[PDB]
Amino acid sequence: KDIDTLISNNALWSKMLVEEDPGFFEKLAQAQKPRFLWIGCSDSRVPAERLTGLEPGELFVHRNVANLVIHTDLNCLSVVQYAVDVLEVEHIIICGHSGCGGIKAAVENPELGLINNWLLHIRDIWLKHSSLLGKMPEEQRLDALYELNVMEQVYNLGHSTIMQSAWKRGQNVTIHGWAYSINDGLLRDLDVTATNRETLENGYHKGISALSLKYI
Amino acid sequence: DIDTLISNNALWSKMLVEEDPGFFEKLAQAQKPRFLWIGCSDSRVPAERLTGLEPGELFVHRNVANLVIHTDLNCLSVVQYAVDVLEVEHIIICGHSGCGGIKAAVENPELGLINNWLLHIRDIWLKHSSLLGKMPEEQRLDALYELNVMEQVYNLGHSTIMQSAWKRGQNVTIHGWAYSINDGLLRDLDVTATNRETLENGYHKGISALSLKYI
Amino acid sequence: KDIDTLISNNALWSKMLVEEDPGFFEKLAQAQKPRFLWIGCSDSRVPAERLTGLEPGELFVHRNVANLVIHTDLNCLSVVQYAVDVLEVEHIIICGHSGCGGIKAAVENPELGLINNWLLHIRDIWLKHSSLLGKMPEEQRLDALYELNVMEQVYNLGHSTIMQSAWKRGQNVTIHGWAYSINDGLLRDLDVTATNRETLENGYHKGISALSLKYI
Amino acid sequence: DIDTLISNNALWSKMLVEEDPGFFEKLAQAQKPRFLWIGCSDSRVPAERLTGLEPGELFVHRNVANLVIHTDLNCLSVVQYAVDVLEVEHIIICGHSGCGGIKAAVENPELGLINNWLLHIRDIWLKHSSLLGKMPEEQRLDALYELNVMEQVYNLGHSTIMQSAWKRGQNVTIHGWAYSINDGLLRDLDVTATNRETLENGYHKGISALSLKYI
Ligand SMILES: [Zn+2]
Ligand SMILES: [Zn+2]
Ligand SMILES: [Zn+2]
Ligand SMILES: [Zn+2]
Repeated sequence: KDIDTLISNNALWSKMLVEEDPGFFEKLAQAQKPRFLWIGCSDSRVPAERLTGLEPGELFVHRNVANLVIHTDLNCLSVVQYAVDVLEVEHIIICGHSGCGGIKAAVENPELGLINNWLLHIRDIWLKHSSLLGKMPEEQRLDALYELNVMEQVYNLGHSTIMQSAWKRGQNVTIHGWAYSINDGLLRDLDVTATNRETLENGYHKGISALSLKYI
Repeated sequence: DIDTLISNNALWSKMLVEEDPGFFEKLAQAQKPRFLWIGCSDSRVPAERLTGLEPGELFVHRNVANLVIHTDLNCLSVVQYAVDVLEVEHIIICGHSGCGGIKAAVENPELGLINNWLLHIRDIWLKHSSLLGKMPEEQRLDALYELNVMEQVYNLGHSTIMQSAWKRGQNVTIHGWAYSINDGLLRDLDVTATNRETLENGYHKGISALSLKYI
Repeated sequence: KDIDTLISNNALWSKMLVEEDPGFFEKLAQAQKPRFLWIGCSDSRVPAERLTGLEPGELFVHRNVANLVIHTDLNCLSVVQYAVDVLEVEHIIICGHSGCGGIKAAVENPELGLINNWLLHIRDIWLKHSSLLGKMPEEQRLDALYELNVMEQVYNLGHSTIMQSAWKRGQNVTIHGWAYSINDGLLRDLDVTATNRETLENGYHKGISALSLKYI
Repeated sequence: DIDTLISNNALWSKMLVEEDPGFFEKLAQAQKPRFLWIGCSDSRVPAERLTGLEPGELFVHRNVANLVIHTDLNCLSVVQYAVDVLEVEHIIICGHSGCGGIKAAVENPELGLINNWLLHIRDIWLKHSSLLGKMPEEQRLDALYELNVMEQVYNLGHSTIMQSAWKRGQNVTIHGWAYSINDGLLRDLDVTATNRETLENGYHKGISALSLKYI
């Protein structure tokens, strides 16, 4: 597949869409603001729209390597603040996936260059959960790590000034930590769902405990 | 609601597992993406539907108004991994009409934290003030989102990642595309670059072509 | 000079200070919050305390390569937000200096590595003022660039959400753009001094015009 | 006021120009710094007075609570320029008692933007919760600022810049120091590292020594 094919594919896709339903492009402008923010991995193994059946227009999306919410990453924080304060999304979903190159590189630590600094935030998670990871078979640790990573990023998201303020003011925002295996594309709820500070803390410990009981 | 998403996913997964189990086997079999797509978080039309590309062919970054800020380590980490590790052959920066970030940069409401990110668009707006003044006021927001794409391509080409890749003769082409939400038709802004010569010549070619389109 | 000498110097400096004036360390804790934020270069050719005669405790300091205030640099923005909203500094001084390695590297563009990305923000200034720079002798351009850089960083600082909010709420905060030549250590006011949005804009154009008239 | 600073500077400059004009000539003559100092924006005692180092010997970075965040490109750019370009021989991370950033991380007032930066200290606080629980509550803030320094040294050693410099055999020593504002005496936290072995062994040595000091 070359660039000339993409431009041609696009021309055909739009022409077939305009002739069958000319209203499709009209409606989208009229369609309400997105209700969901999706924070996922740049790998985008299965697009969020196909995973969830959500329409374009219902989702606002951020993608970065290994779907991180770093405390001081102004790129992700700016997407989150615009989504929560301006679009007033009702749900934020952080979704991780199995076979993630970023997760694998964080553990294997090849000398990849610049990206290694970003991946040190995953190495932090690997260290935080070293006791839990040591209780389970070595061949399961990478799978547990991508799920632990999601739960930690939800925990970071909930602790951000954006979410603390939104929740303290009683805004309706639910944050979710989901994951899927590439072997089935089935979304699994990691049970860290939070609607306020209480459910953020309770949900975080509930999700870690459930993962611990699943692998040990 | 959230139960509907889980319901849609369950039925979608079971349907694919039953009709073509090889689909997920083919997914598990690693075939590196050849394209990096840098687009807007608005994601008005997903990149896969716009281009007809299969998900395994794309590596994606999305941020507000599809910026490539010189010092944004989130985007730079995606670009460095894509170029040096995945060895993508193409990087496409795609902008779109009716972008909330572009509109907020011009209108300047007091939105909060996001206003700092949007000051990088205000920088571009000031840069092209003379060009924008030569066209009707009602056309300026449309010109601005296209000018924004071209400036982000220019930043991408100037990054250490792209300068190093081109100096070592790696095959990487960077593109600046845009689409109107009125038709979803991709338009090449003609800033396409494969090296330092085409980066500079392409940038001025794209600005001149936009100027001739609107003036 | 080795590390063992620094530890020994420190032991002697403190002992001579404690025996002569034991109250020195007591007073500092009691001393009021700093009234000034100094944003300067990591080169720190002449320390801010010696340049201004300010005491330790009167200054809150940030230093980075070429004294930048990037719109999206959360390190500098976090220092500024804490200084303005928490310490309630009355003055913010951005100070540049001649013979700055970062400024020179931005123009000469050696392949230095990671730092080149940070320096592209200086290359942006060089491009913005290309017409002005082209009107003056080539040997003067690097000197004009470090002063233009200061004025642009003041302009960025004033446009940040932190300063816009502080000023809109009537908080007393003055921002200054200063520079000194290493040949005399004399602070020069670049005349971009701003106490509100009006003086930010008027001051910026006043400083650029004055620099233009100085070099052309 | 501001006029006093300009007045102090004028008299200081004229005084040096008259008494020793060679001072500024020696300043203009480039002699690269051998030390990078990463300290807190509080700058309670300037690094030059604490150590007796001359300004030309130091390259300085200051941020709230002297952090080395894995993905902070401001600090990473200072470190990369210092290590690869200036080829500093020593990097000193210095923390201090009574740090406003450390106190705010624990007390968690709703300060605004800065709270996000401080979550990196809250990460460290949680990491050492068991150790902190073994000492009196009134000692915990003092232990925390020292633990913070050691963790930032650990981050610095793990950065691509330091891993690359040590792998190529460059002579760079990283230090974790702290001083109490009660005496200004520099204390070596004993996490000193020159390579990957001493980084790991030094980190555990420093934590164990702090544990034995407070428990
Ligand atoms: Zn991934
Ligand atoms: Zn957009
Ligand atoms: Zn400098
Ligand atoms: Zn401090």
